[PDB]
Amino acid sequence: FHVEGLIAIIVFYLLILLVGIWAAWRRDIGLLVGGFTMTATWVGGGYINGTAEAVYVPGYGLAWAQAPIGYSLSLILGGLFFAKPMRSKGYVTMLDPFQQIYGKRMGGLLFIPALMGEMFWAAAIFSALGATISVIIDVDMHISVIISALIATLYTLVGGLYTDVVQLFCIFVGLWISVPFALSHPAVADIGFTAVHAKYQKPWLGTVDSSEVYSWLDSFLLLMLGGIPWQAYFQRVLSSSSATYAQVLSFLAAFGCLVMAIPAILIGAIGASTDWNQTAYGLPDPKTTEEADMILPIVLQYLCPVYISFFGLGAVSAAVMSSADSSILSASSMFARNIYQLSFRQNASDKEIVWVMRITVFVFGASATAMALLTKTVYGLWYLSSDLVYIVIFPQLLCVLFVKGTNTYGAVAGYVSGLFLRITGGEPYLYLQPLIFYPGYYPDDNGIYNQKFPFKTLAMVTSFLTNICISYLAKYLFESGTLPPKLDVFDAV
Ligand SMILES: *[C@@H]1O[C@H](CO)[C@@H](O[C@@H]2O[C@H](CO)[C@@H](O[C@@H]3O[C@H](CO)[C@@H](O)[C@H](O)[C@@H]3O)[C@H](O)[C@H]2NC(C)=O)[C@H](O)[C@H]1NC(C)=O
Ligand SMILES: C[N+](C)(C)CCO
Repeated sequence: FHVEGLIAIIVFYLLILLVGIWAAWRRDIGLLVGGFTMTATWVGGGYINGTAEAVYVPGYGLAWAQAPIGYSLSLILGGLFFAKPMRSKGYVTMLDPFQQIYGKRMGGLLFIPALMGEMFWAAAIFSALGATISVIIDVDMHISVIISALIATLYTLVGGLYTDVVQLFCIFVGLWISVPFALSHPAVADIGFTAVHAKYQKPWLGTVDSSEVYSWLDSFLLLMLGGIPWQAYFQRVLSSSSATYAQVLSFLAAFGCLVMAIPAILIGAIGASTDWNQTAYGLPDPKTTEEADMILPIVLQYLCPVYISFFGLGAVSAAVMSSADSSILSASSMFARNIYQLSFRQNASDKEIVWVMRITVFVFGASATAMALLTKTVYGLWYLSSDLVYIVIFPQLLCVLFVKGTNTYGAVAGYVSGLFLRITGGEPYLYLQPLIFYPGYYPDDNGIYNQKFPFKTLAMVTSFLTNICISYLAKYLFESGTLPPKLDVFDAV
């Protein structure tokens, strides 16, 4: 087990690194490579393992696999709406507009939650990589994720002293070659039948009841409008040369990620349609055994022959471990540059960049490892990433950019209001019992209250209206008498 798995992973990762450095070593297609790399930024660890877990779990089903359909629509909306009002004014990055208007220091306050979201995303990628490595070499869960994160961070440290194209071909081959003949054991039932009638378990095409349609709408408008303000997307859009180039790139990336989500949904459907008693996985199912994150690696390993399995599985592991470096490097470099050019100053010649980036990558590897080492989900961390980005970035990025009005006062007021209406609202994925108990609450199996009434969307709306109202009242009273203009720290007058 151990030796063959290590051989496969080492061989395939060495090959992909050689191919990448060779392509870097030395027309009518240019958009397609850009589309592939931009959809390579989203895919990797997030979709495949995450959406496999979302489909497989009895209770979620496909109807609650909110992410893969959420983020393609996120790209479409972001391109079609924000692609135009991002060129004429002139924006180096998405961090620049916040520092341009809200004095400059408030950018760090606004990008501590985006940093937290990217921490969550890195934790999801690390958990996916740990799951795949643990399945392929059969050593353990907690050790595997720590080792994988250590390798990823060490590779980040010296990896800077085109790859993304080969990375997606690795995923596309690895999955689509392993499930034209995977649903062929005497165990796997008809993928069409277990969608609507339930052989081994409750149907993988999950059902949403009329009582909790509001939760669906909220948790789907969350993903749609929280996948847009991410740093990687706006870093790729602004470097695009032509105006319509950004729109075309976003549309092709959305189509690519929709096509890429197909091989992973069927994997979850197979996993939910098997008979985990005639295979080699023993009597317990991966549902009454908290290993629902490994559904995709388990179906790839056990429901495929020896030679077909490890090719695709090693390809998937290599692709996700490749994406880990991009995640960590962005999450460290953006923080270092923005906030240590924000706070006072630091000598950027030979000290600031080197040691602050080094300490940042070390601490972020440690934090992502600790964050993904305890939460036994791979979809939950990803969802919470998009969640917090939605709550406390999208309203302010929408009011600063789309039309007009946002002062600094409204920024802090909306920040406080949104954070309050969430942290008092309740986070079921973590062990955070709510404190307001919005009408329609139903207790969960664990013992953690979750709410049917929407409070993420309510938090977004409250933050936006708080920003607008506070800023316009500031424009009302910028004169004397009512709060004389002497008080001025961050100015709107
Ligand atoms: C998969 O599950 C099936 C049952 O759904 C298992 O098949 C049955 O397993 C039992 C226990 O090993 C075999 O012994 C039988 O036990 C009952 C208990 O009262 C006894 O009354 C019978 O006289 C018999 O001794 C049983 O023969 C077997 N049935 C068949 C048709 O093979 C099976 O072991 C599970 N695992 C697989 C298929 O890998
Ligand atoms: C929505 N995110 C950008 C956080 C991940 C896409 O997989």
